Amino acid sequence: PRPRYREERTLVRKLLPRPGQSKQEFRENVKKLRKAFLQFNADVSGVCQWAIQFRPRYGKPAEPTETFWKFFLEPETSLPPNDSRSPEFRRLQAFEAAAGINGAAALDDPAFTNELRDSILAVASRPKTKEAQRLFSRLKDYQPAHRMILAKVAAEWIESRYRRAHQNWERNYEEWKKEKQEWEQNHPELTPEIREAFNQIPAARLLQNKDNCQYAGKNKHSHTALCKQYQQQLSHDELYRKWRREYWREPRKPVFRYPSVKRHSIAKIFGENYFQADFKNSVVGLRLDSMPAGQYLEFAFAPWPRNYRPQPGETEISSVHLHFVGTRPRIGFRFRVPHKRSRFDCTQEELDELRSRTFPRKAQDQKFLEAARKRLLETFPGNAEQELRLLAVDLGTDSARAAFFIGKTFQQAFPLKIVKIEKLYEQWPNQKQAGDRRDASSKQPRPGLSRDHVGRHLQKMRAQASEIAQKRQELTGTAKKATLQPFDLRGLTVHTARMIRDWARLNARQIIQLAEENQVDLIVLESLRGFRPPGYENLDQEKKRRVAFFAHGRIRRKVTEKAVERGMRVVTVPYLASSKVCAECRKKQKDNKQWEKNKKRGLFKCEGCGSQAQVDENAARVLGRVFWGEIELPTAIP
RNA sequence: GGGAUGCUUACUUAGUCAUCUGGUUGGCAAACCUCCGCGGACCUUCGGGACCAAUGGAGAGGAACCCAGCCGAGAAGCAUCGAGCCGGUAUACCGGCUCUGACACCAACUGUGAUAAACUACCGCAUUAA
RNA sequence: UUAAUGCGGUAGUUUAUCACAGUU
Ligand SMILES: [Zn+2]
Repeated sequence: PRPRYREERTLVRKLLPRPGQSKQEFRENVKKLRKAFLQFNADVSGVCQWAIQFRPRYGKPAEPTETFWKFFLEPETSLPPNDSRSPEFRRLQAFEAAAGINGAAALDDPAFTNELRDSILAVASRPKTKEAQRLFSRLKDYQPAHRMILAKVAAEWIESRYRRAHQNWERNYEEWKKEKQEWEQNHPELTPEIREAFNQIPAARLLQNKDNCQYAGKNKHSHTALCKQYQQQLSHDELYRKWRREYWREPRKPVFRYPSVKRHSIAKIFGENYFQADFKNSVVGLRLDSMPAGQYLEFAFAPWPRNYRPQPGETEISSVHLHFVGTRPRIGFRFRVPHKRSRFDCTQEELDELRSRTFPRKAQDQKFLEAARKRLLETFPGNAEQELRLLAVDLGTDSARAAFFIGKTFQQAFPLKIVKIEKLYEQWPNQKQAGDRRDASSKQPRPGLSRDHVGRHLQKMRAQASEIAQKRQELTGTAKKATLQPFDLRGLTVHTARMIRDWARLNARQIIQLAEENQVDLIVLESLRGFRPPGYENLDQEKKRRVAFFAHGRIRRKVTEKAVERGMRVVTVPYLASSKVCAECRKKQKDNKQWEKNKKRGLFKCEGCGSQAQVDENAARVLGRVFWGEIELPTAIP
């Protein structure tokens, strides 16, 4: 439903000092950005301080100021579709009129309804937070264009974080009310009122509570507070079994959070007449709001990528999205890009709705498959049973192949060059030996993005981070007051943070060109959690090193954006085995160990069918058959 | 890597990899930072939890942070020798072309809810000395 | 009660995990 699949794939680059301006004035120019950058973030933070009190109450009579909150956050549904200036323009005047920053008081607009006109007046007859009072006077010193940007981004901060969450909580609280009210009469066997008694007096807690204090030995040897409560309840497990599941706790009500430089400083939108771009000489016209006439300050940057698919000349920039990571002011060039039409009558958004709200629970996983499988069939122009080209991404460790399926027939499976060396290979050069459930040992740093290589940078930070933590406690710390701060190390972290993030891009890109020679209609994905990452085994007491994961969840979102761009379609199915299941037969191998030994070499052996293919072929051919009715989810969770 | 090499620098060395964020020295300016709060501000197990915050005050370490410097690395404005391709000239000369690793150049940022794992902090039990 | 640990629980500090939704 939402237009999530827009004209994105924005280009961003790092800010570079011009070779011939200065070495200190360049820092003075960044500090010129900094003094304003901190100001706007402080300005928007104070705006939402005075607006959060306009929220709906949901259990109290509707205040006359509630309907202004609805309009100011969601004007598009409350306004006629023929708005003259802008939907954000209407919220600006309403916000201005509600506050004291309206010098003309122009709330008498034809597009403003009666429910909105009186609400704005009722809002002004309320005291402010004494923080916006000095802010509102300060906001009067900006150009209306600045207040145009400032007000609209201030609302968007409140829109999704609070209002949608608060309204979702209303549905959640109604759902919890309906659940708890029915549960009072539907579970009267041992909890008509005793469920409240247990409240007066959590895997470990559940085991101890559902016991007669006999489990306290397990809690102590292998959580004794819950065992004592269970023992006191008897003076037991019969009532604890239902009291815990009652979900007596109040639903998490929306606690508003405020804009900050540390965690989320919004990319300031340098819209029309506020940005410039030059890539023949990579210098950007970065202008602050302080200049009234639009004095674009010239700062060098990294030129346009040579092998980036949409060239600079085919597209026009719309606004610079600049932020502040560390100290370097990175910018973002938002533009448009032409997508490609898909060979279906449906869209990915329809499939998203099915997984999100129609089939959210893990127990409702199988019903999703048949619902999703038949959803595509009528939308297929030709015959999906004979023409639906399919590749199944597996995302292996050393090798990865996508099985090519059209009409349930397997043609061939070929791998990707997803490994980082000075020259790209197909696998890491490891041929030492093979073993079993006896032992394992290997100590050699593979040069690239390997599991051993990513852990190498982690060890170096241990020397630095421990010294930082130790010395910080000596200069002023002189021991439970604090542990450490996020700013101790950023340089090596972002190098490693982008390192894995670029590794995901390597998988993201390689599959895209892998699926372009064959017009693959549908691609399926898995959902794996992980068992044990061997990267960290000795490091401890840090906040800078566990960024060397594989980012399985992020990879699904690169391909989602690229698929609609190239007219491709991707889908994610719940966690089946997909690796302990044979491609041909539905044997459901339960050894779980001899597969892993074969997985090291990239091949496998089947217990039931005897196929001697590769695991990549095995995983991909299964996932392809999961789309068909031949293979389904094991549904062996209970 | 397929050429090697040098001159020039308010350049980069904070896309990754290529044994590799190369190592190292200072910091007056300045930034960073540590304690604070004119104040709010949501929820609350009413104990507290989390965040914003003055065109705001300080103070300090150069452990970090950030500013700056040194060596080297790599990018280029240009130059030297050599080869490939090619023609006019004659068996040779002249001239142009590419001459320099791979990858990716952010679907990105962000919040909330869970999983296993990690140390700090504190308590207690089982096992070790008085 | 002082010293060498292990295992639980709790919070300080995480990260990814899975899921959803915004600026774009
Ligand atoms: Zn089988």
